[PDB]
Amino acid sequence: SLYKLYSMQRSGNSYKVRLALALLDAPYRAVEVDILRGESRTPDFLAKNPSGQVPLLETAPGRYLAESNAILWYLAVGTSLAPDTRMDRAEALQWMFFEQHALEPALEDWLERGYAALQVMENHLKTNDYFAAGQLTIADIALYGYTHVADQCDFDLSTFPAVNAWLRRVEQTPGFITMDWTP
Amino acid sequence: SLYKLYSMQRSGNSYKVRLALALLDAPYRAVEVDILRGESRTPDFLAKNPSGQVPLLETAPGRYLAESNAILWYLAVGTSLAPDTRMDRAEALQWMFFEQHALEPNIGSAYFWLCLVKGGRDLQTHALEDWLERGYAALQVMENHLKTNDYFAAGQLTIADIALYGYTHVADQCDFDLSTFPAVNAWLRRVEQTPGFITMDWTP
Repeated sequence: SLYKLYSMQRSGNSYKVRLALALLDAPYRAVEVDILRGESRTPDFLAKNPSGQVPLLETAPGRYLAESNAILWYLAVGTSLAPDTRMDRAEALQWMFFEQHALEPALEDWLERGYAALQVMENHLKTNDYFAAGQLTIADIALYGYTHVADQCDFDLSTFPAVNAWLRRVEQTPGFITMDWTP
Repeated sequence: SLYKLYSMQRSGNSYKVRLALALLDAPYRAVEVDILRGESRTPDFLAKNPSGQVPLLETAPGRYLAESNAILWYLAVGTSLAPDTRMDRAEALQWMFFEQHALEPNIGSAYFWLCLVKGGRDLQTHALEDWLERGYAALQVMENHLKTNDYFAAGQLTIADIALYGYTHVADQCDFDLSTFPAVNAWLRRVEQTPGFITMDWTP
């Protein structure tokens, strides 16, 4: 369309972006990138993103945006997934930055750190239905990405009922797609 | 004055926000919070941020914004540290999100443990060579970019530079050797020569 998204199916960060696109009903051309093989290591891919990371959003002819949270912000500007005021927007960024150091993956520290992140999320959701601005934003979608993978990959979340009720809210949003959905 | 910042003097995250406030010439009132003496974990503090996070920016009375990089964004909207186009703004955030998963966890932990926590090297001997390994891979992403760019986003000084500056500037003090990264080092000096620049030891 314009948007070409370089994406990997079973990647939390890539799913975030596909989920936002679906909730936005934004048309895009999708390009599957096989890491756990070689495809994000190639010179041609490194020509687009030096860090060799997926997802990657081609925003202009040969102009690319990396970092899923940044891509989410980009795609949400002026839409229903960005809140209205400067403070509410910052509040969404706050939870997105949190997700980026607290949930995004020395294996103990990450599992322990994620569990404590889960408690922080739980505590907030006790009194709030959504992470920021009292509505669904890109902050809920960012956080959904990996909390979902945990959910969908056997992790015991039974002690986090507020998180579980929030996950259901997201899934019940019109346009929601699961991580193994394809067009 | 306009804002209240809860800040730790020797914290790199806190210093990011102080640097932005100096560069913006923004009037504010500092409240010192010492992480190392458990001071963010008291009832009174947990009341404003339930996660013990410093820095914290009070906007409204009893409304606190956490996360140094979200604070930076908030302070910069409508300022010369914010770029113009939608794409340039998103690139600034791109680099700040990069700082969040690539610098903070490696160069920042290195800084915290090796420079800030008394006898902390011995506490983290297992973590070190990853911090180094992963921090150098980040500095390289930065070097490679700074080859054809003077600033991280939009061709100008933005909050992305300030965010990256926070830990980048203390790396050589914490077991990184920056001699192999001239573009990085030229960038640090460029940031330091911005009018209104303050160092991490400058007091409000």
